[PDB]
Amino acid sequence: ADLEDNMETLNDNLKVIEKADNAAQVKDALTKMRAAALDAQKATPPKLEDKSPDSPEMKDFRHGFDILVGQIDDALKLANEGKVKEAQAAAEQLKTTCNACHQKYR
Amino acid sequence: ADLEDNMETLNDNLKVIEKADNAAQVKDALTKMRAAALDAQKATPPKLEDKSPDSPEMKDFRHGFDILVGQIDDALKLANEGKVKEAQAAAEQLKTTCNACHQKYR
Ligand code: HEC
Ligand code: HEC
Ligand SMILES: [Zn+2]
Ligand SMILES: [Zn+2]
Ligand SMILES: [Zn+2]
Ligand SMILES: [Zn+2]
Ligand SMILES: [Zn+2]
Ligand SMILES: [Zn+2]
Ligand SMILES: [Zn+2]
Repeated sequence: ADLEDNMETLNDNLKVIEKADNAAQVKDALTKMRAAALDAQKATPPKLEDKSPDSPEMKDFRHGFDILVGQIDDALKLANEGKVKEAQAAAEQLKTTCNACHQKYR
Repeated sequence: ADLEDNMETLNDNLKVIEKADNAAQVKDALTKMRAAALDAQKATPPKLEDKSPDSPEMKDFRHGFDILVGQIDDALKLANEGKVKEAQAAAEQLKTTCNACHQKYR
């Protein structure tokens, strides 16, 4: 689940509690709210994306995608020309980049 | 989409390109890979989670959930005693915390 999912879980269960019939129901809803709150707590909300400094490691991580996008663009130009086979070969070269990042950060 | 979703989109579309029928298909796959790469780029990968400082803003953001969990726990104790009505009233007080965070970070 992502932050958005967790908020949906919070909102849904709050409404359940408002319409709740008995203690068991309220307990069940509150328990799920607690877990969702703690999962949401670990996320970076969209409004604070790009507002924090990146570590050297985080900078290198993000740089891997700049490499990948450059290679995707190379393949994309071939696809737009209609060179199916050469676009498929260019895609295969992406795997080098995929693997390099994984080895460091997965 | 979170990082894990984006990687699934990358992996799926890479395989599509390998088995692709035509130029339009390869183009569609590559376009989605480019967007997924750029969406993934904004994430913090799990291996670098506990390795980065939180900004003052990020610290305050996370603190909001500690407040919420404390209030959920207050309501939960009432639910476990069987005080349905008082547990429902305690849940309503959560909304103050919900709203405060939203006003700052949503
Ligand atoms: C500490 C911060 C914080 C608290 C506490 C919090 N929220 Fe949110 N909530 C957010 C942020 C940030 C967003 C925007 C997320 C986004 O843009 O993807 C959000 C979005 C939402 C949304 C929009 C729809 C969705 O699925 O994302 C709803 C509904 C929501 N919150 C409900 C609640 C409810 C109900 C509570 C309390 C029981 C609550 N929130 C408590 C930070 C918080
Ligand atoms: C610059 C970094 C980086 C690049 C580039 C990258 N990956 Fe990943 N990939 C990751 C990380 C980090 C994870 C771990 C995700 C997690 O735990 O949330 C991951 C996870 C995955 C997974 C595991 C399943 C999933 O959905 O998370 C697959 C499959 C995957 N990547 C495929 C690819 C493919 C295919 C490419 C190239 C087209 C690629 N990756 C490029 C960093 C990268
Ligand atoms: Zn999660
Ligand atoms: Zn996920
Ligand atoms: Zn989801
Ligand atoms: Zn969702
Ligand atoms: Zn996304
Ligand atoms: Zn998803
Ligand atoms: Zn998935």
